[PDB]
Amino acid sequence: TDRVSVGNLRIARVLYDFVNNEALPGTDIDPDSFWAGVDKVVADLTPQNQALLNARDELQAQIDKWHRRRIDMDAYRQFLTEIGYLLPEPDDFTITTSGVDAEITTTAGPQLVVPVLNARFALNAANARWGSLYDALYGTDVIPETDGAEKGPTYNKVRGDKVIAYARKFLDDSVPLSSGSFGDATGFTVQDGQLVVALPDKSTGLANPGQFAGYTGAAESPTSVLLINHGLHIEILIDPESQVGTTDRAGVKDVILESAITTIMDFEDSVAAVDAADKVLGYRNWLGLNKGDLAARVLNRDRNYTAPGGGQFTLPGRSLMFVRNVGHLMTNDAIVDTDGSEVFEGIMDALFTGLIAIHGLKASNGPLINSRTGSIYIVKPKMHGPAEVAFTCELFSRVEDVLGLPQNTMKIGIMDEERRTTVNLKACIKAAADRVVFINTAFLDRTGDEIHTSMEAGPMVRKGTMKSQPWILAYEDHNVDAGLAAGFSGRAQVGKGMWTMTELMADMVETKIAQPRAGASTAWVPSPTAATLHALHYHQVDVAAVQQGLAGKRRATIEQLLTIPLAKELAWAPDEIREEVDNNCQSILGYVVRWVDQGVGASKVPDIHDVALMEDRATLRISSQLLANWLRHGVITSADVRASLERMAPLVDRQNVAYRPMAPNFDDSIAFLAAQELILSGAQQPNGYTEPILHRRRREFKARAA
Ligand SMILES: [Mg+2]
Repeated sequence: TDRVSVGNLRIARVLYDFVNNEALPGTDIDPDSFWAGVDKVVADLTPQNQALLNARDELQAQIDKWHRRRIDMDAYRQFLTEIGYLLPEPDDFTITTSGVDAEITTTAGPQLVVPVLNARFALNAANARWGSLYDALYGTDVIPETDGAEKGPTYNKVRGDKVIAYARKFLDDSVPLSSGSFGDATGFTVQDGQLVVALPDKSTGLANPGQFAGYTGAAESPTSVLLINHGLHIEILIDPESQVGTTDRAGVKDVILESAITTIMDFEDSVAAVDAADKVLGYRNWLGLNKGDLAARVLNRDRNYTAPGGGQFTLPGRSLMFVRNVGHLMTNDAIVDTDGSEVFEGIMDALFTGLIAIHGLKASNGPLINSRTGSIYIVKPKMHGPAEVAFTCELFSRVEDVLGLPQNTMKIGIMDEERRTTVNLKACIKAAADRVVFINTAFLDRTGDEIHTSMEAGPMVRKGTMKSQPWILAYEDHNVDAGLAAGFSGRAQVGKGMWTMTELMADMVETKIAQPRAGASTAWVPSPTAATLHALHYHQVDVAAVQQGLAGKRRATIEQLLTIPLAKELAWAPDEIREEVDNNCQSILGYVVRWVDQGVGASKVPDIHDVALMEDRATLRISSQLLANWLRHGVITSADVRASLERMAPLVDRQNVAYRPMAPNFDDSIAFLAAQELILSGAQQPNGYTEPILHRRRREFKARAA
């Protein structure tokens, strides 16, 4: 086969050629020595990688036999202390993570997550640190299409004015005047290096004049006004010549907000990458972002302003980018050993995306720049416990050697999405104490893990109910305490999950405020538009101060984290039960087809209620596991799931385009088969992970196109 041989490794040609002719030029790193690091690191670190995975299965099997007899909560706690699932909590400590960008240490705002494989969205996500508030309010349902405000083909003046009014109220709410509002405003000036606003009768200044930050144009009549609030910036574009500002009282054309302050470029649950050719598309895009020459169009440059002091300064016009690698589980045949075994895709992701990130700290090569303090930011998903965190640090050290970068350059975003990590979260941070820039609650995976771990105990509650169970409410608060009790304020981000309802922007703006009220300096949005709307929340809420007043407090006991979410012993009705089955089969079929048939890892799949859900691979983990739990405890038969899948499939076909229908040949469509395997084999998948079945089935389709 077409694999370059280097030591004990057979490296697929497209990978070797890409690492050699694209990623290595500009790193000051010698090719034969790089590849030697790859061989050496893989040889030394593979065993421990393997041992950790075996360790998970040990615990998961021990926990199964326990639930097959034993309904106590204090012997269950003691039992997990025996098997080394629950480890002692260390003495309180402070993190020591140096060389971190201001976007992570102090600034608090929304955080975008994007499939790196999609060169188009990754482009937008990087340019989404700035976004029109007008566009955002106008397009979505934030301003109700209620009274002549309906979106049409031509511009709606009724809807446009309502948008303006809304932005007017936000300006009053964030950067208040000394007397009056921005609604009565008529013009802007910066006299004496101070912002003064014209009113119809008088002229007021800024009640808090420090919130004035700059401007562009003439000082006595600018082309723009720059404001700050809660770290985030605000731009009032002044142009009475544009078709908005002509009918506008102050000439305001638009309001621009600092939206996606950071973006996570994603190699894991939002992308489909099952072979060596796939990983290179991802790497080639990640490369583009780091040189700053990726195009479809280009990436944005810095934004120049004029200080109130008189000088001229600059602001980053791109979102500080993370990259998220895959977890420890999977292996990818982008590299095989001499015996043919697939090499761990985690280790490859650390090496390659690590290597590629070198361009991010430098201008030609490539013209544009990412980090300013010299840091690489890797999100690690799906870790189970302190030792799996330690291993990843050691890997970063080993990878750092190979690339010849100072130790602790590769910072680590820790993700709380596995039950064993949650209950040992202080230990985990401690293992990453010199690297960690990020913790985060990922309910979707966390719920996936929660179901599978206690799946021998009994029938589990519906997935709609899971978001308000005491384990998850504990979990959320528990995550913030540990980060804050570790010194996270002014040092690292404390973050929370993602808004999936991509078109319910009204609900989001109404609901998502709870997360920075819970003291989190970052929360996950699906779109550049959702980032802009979600910026509003950080202006309204002083997250720095919320963080402060939570300090020291212990809101979540270990008794409340092990509260398993069973149901109250046969308390449903056949109509409900089949509603849950049909609904879970809906979110599974809808997602798998795009994933298997087209290799798409994240898409708005209309649910059973026609609600556009931005579903990624984690949502597949909840639905499949839940159904598997209801299978295992006799809530439904195997014929139900089958009758349901057959029932829900042609409706999925009706929600979809060079597209390949599942119905009516359910046994000839690889998508359908993959679907019901995730359910029927679901209880047997490790920690409920969907990847194995998802990958073989995607490769078995690539292959079916000879
Ligand atoms: Mg997850």
